[PDB]
Amino acid sequence: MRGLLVGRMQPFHRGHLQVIKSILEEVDELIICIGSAQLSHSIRDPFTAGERVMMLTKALSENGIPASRYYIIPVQDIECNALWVGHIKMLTPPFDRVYSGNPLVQRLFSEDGYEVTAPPLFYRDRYSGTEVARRMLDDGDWRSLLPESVVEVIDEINGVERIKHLA
Amino acid sequence: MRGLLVGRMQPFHRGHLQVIKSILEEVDELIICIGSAQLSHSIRDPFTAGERVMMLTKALSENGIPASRYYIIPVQDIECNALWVGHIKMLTPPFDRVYSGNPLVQRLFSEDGYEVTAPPLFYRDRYSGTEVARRMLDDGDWRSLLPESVVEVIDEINGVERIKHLA
Amino acid sequence: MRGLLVGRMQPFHRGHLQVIKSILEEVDELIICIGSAQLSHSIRDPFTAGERVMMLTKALSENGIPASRYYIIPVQDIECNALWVGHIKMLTPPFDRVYSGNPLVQRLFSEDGYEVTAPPLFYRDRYSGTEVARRMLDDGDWRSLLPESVVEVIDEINGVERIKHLA
Amino acid sequence: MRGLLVGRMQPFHRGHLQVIKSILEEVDELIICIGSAQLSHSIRDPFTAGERVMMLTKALSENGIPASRYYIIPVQDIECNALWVGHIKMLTPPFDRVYSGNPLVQRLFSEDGYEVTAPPLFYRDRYSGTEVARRMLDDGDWRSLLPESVVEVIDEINGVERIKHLA
Amino acid sequence: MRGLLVGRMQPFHRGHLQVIKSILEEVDELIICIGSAQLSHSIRDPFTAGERVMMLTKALSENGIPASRYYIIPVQDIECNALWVGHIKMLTPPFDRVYSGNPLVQRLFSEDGYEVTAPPLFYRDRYSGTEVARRMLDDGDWRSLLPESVVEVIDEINGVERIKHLA
Amino acid sequence: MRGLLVGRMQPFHRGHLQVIKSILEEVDELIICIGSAQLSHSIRDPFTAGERVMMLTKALSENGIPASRYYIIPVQDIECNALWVGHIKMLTPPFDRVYSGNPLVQRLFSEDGYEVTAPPLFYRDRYSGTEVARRMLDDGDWRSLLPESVVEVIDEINGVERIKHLA
Ligand SMILES: NC(=O)c1ccc[n+]([C@@H]2O[C@H](COP(=O)([O-])OP(=O)(O)OC[C@H]3O[C@@H](n4cnc5c(N)ncnc54)[C@H](O)[C@@H]3O)[C@@H](O)[C@H]2O)c1
Ligand SMILES: NC(=O)c1ccc[n+]([C@@H]2O[C@H](COP(=O)([O-])OP(=O)(O)OC[C@H]3O[C@@H](n4cnc5c(N)ncnc54)[C@H](O)[C@@H]3O)[C@@H](O)[C@H]2O)c1
Ligand SMILES: NC(=O)c1ccc[n+]([C@@H]2O[C@H](COP(=O)([O-])OP(=O)(O)OC[C@H]3O[C@@H](n4cnc5c(N)ncnc54)[C@H](O)[C@@H]3O)[C@@H](O)[C@H]2O)c1
Ligand SMILES: NC(=O)c1ccc[n+]([C@@H]2O[C@H](COP(=O)([O-])OP(=O)(O)OC[C@H]3O[C@@H](n4cnc5c(N)ncnc54)[C@H](O)[C@@H]3O)[C@@H](O)[C@H]2O)c1
Ligand SMILES: NC(=O)c1ccc[n+]([C@@H]2O[C@H](COP(=O)([O-])OP(=O)(O)OC[C@H]3O[C@@H](n4cnc5c(N)ncnc54)[C@H](O)[C@@H]3O)[C@@H](O)[C@H]2O)c1
Ligand SMILES: NC(=O)c1ccc[n+]([C@@H]2O[C@H](COP(=O)([O-])OP(=O)(O)OC[C@H]3O[C@@H](n4cnc5c(N)ncnc54)[C@H](O)[C@@H]3O)[C@@H](O)[C@H]2O)c1
Repeated sequence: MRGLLVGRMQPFHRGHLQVIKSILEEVDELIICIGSAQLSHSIRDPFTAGERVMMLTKALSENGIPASRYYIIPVQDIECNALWVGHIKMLTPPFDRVYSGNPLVQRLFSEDGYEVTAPPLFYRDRYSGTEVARRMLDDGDWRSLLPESVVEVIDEINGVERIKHLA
Repeated sequence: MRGLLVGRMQPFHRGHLQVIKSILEEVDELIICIGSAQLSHSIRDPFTAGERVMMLTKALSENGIPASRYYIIPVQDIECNALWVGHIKMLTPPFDRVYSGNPLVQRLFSEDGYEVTAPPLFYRDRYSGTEVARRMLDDGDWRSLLPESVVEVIDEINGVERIKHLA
Repeated sequence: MRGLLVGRMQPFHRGHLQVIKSILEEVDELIICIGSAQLSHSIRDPFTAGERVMMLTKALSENGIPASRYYIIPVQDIECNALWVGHIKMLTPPFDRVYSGNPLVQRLFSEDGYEVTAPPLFYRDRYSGTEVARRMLDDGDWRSLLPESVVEVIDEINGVERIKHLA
Repeated sequence: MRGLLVGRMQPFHRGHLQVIKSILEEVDELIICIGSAQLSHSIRDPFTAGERVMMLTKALSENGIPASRYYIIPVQDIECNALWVGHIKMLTPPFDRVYSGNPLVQRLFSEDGYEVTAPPLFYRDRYSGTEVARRMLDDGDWRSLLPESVVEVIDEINGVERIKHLA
Repeated sequence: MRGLLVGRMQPFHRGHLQVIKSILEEVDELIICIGSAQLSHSIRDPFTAGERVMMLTKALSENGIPASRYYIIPVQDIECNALWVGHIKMLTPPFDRVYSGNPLVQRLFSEDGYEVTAPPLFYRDRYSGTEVARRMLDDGDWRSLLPESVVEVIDEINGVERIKHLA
Repeated sequence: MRGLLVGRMQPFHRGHLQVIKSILEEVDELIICIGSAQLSHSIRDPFTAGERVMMLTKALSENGIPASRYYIIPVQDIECNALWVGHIKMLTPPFDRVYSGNPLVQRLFSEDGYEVTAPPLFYRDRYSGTEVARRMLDDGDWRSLLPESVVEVIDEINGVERIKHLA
């Protein structure tokens, strides 16, 4: 039983982590697709795919989630929403369930015959990339919304410095 | 210490496996980039990125190589050889050494200031994608050139049937 | 005498139909280019090129307009407005007149030396893709703005279900 | 019952015509996809999609085949063979059977669950685009391999002049 | 000592000219990259790369700035901000300093290890492409914001006519 | 009177230089388009657009040809030969004559209504990119086929080292 989770992870936060945990309770393995892998250096998508790979790797690992239980696959976007599901399938291992709270993602996979599950929201109020960026720019408390290992990486790559320079 | 290996893995064979083993002897982790991830269904590149992801996953895992010691990242090709190194860097975690026997790959990374190591050849005669395909088409003994788990996947996806239909 | 009409047809409505009728009064044949053929599953452009092909086919046919009097050619968009006219010319048969109410379309074809005619508006108030979608989402009376055969197709492909899920 | 035929039609010849006729005997309508629509001005693919649209239109029409029995849809190629079937589906109306003598085309549609029929060859010896071009360049008798209306178009666009200048 | 200036030059105005002059005071040569070279016919980016090439050529030349002191290189945009610096480097001669008031441009080149200088603003209030277009559309006094030779070109290509038709 | 010359300049050799000289005898200015600007690091196209920009700049300049008499514009290739002429026009200043010995280039511009001149060959035997590369790889006398300033650049960028590593 292999599930699939698609997210930009800009950046990978506690919301993303709790849901990945819920999913690992009902699936043997989880394919984690880092979407919009070609985007970076924008307030909405500031980190590169590679940097996001490190964030998930350290977070999941520091959280005791075995490496053999997931796959981290960067996926660039394409112009045709109609071929997007096939695009994912071409780049990933087989999967039976799709987890997403994104309407377009859910609809596209539904039309394709896949069972789509919208995981429960875990403090959508504070645990959102929008909020994380919003706090970084306004000197708010962003570190609280992210796993410690994710904060460490953002520190090592000078994430905040980058984001502020862009705003 | 993190190294980087780039290969099409069409398909992942014993040659690829032994070298990955040699590299794991001098590096803590290895980033395995499945190149030409957008190519499939051709005699030269018959399997999709996703199918190749399964091949490496089962092989490495069946060979007792811990999941935490490597990253499997599919990478599509781009039109400019000049930006290809940056393209890899954007999609991967940081790395210190590059392993490749491909002249273009070696040169591009050299020009970029990376130390490039050309791993020793392990029976280049039989352990080559060219040979594997050559034997599949001519009913030769291809199973011997591939890890058992890789043969199993090729069986489950009907690889041989596909390749023959294409030739 | 062959004219050219360019439109997204998202979806094909009574406005599009009346104008196609006006044009067939002064031209032997009409080339109908379904623009933005690569877009789908968005509130602005919900249907695929193929689905739109069916809409026009059934509508025009049900309206007694002979098949030999028009060509339905899907056309994807390109990044350079400067080459867009050439892009259309490359994919279509020769034509003498261009019909459009779109400023960019008109200007581009003018600069290219083509006579451009802005057909008269037929109830632009209700006969607009914006309005059709607006009514589908708010349970309004959309069926009235579309040819019956177009409503039938939207029913057979579950258009409304899709659009609502996206909003 | 709607079938699908995919071909470059470089140019549309008697071979293509007879097979389209055979197919119309067992299907209500035929979707004719002009593949490699982005290619032109090469010995292998000398005519543009638009020019090929005219060739099929005049040929089929001059042969008494009603316009309502087919769709002519230009289709550009894409880099991923894995998404090519979806690419066609996105741009065309629904279809039940696929006709092709091309191994890749057949395999791709098979893997996708479509019944694929390889139509019988009608003088593959002389009725091939390779041969048509071969004769045009060497002043051979090419006109015999093509429908009269197709010869007329090639004359009106100066096809032979173009091809020779390229060789 | 070779510097690099990146700008859309939509259109090339007095602001762009004064800064190019300031830069020529501390650098032997200046590489002038006309960015977004693939964009044209939009209120934000109305002129083609070629038209912009003429604007800079006449302006700089009419201003007595020797041709041997600069390079005018059109540069199309790419989807990955992460490879954009490499993209510029691939298309230009070597350079030591980067001049820009654009946050993204500055940040990207900084991350890449280049010294970035934000030239002083010269009447940013009136000397902006936004303002030039704003005045052209509202019959304002745009000619005052542009070098005379630039006005002449805009006259010869019917710039104002184009822009108004688009708005 | 402005002419247009299109060439890959891989690398810029004495053949390219003499012809540029012949053209400057009958035209006020020459637009020199460095084609295939996206290609590099291949035996056929080893240098980047930027490196080629330096080659032409030093060569032309060292040959006393005033900078104001030419434009050096890098041009990436596109997939549709049908839009290629428009692609060039979009990126360059206006021009009246086209100079090329390339059949495709000549044909495309002819079809577009431009007068095309095939300049006389100047020792096509030795003055060809094929030959230059052929000699670099086989330790032949390549320096003789290139302007001195071009040899200097190839030395400063380690051209020979690169090419050999690729072969
Ligand atoms: N190229 C295409 O045509 C196409 C079509 C569809 C989608 N996409 C891609 O999909 C990606 C977008 O993913 P996204 O916007 O959903 O990313 P995201 O990171 O914002 O969301 C990822 C997942 O996290 C969940 N999540 C976030 N915060 C949560 C919280 N506090 N509690 C519980 N769950 C929470 C969301 O519900 C979602 O399932 C992009 O890369 C996009 O480009 C591409
Ligand atoms: N897009 C670009 O501009 C660009 C530029 C360069 C390279 N690339 C990509 O690089 C990839 C090509 O990789 P490749 O051709 O080397 O793949 P490959 O699978 O043939 O080789 C991968 C590695 O395996 C090693 N290897 C294979 N058999 C071996 C054996 N028996 N013993 C020891 N070592 C062995 C090779 O030396 C090499 O380092 C493609 O995806 C290509 O497109 C892309
Ligand atoms: N790729 C490029 O560079 C580029 C440049 C220009 C245009 N395009 C394409 O052009 C297409 C846009 O076409 P559009 O926005 O006009 O589509 P549309 O469907 O909104 O309009 C199509 C036509 O219908 C007419 N029309 C609509 N309702 C009418 C009514 N009630 N009465 C009378 N006439 C009515 C419009 O005036 C227009 O001529 C897109 O595919 C766009 O991407 C592409
Ligand atoms: N983009 C992608 O990934 C991808 C993948 C597969 C195919 N394609 C496209 O498919 C198209 C290729 O089609 P093709 O090469 O088959 O074109 P073609 O014109 O050579 O052949 C078209 C059809 O005509 C039939 N035919 C030709 N001569 C005949 C004769 N004398 N008697 C009977 N039948 C005859 C062939 O069997 C075939 O089914 C291209 O556009 C190609 O790019 C694209
Ligand atoms: N493709 C990518 O990923 C990517 C990433 C970054 C940037 N870009 C490109 O960079 C280009 C954008 O350049 P831009 O928006 O800065 O162009 P612009 O023409 O608006 O500005 C160019 C320069 O002029 C200066 N300037 C303008 N008016 C001035 C005045 N009155 N006084 C002093 N200085 C003045 C600006 O500070 C800037 O350095 C685009 O082509 C964009 O696409 C591309
Ligand atoms: N993207 C497209 O669709 C498309 C279509 C056509 C051409 N192109 C581009 O055109 C470029 C190809 O140019 P090319 O192959 O001619 O480059 P090239 O450098 O080989 O030749 C350039 C010019 O030099 C001349 N020349 C070379 N040696 C000479 C000598 N000894 N004496 C006299 N004249 C000599 C040739 O006749 C030619 O006019 C490429 O960038 C190609 O991609 C692109």
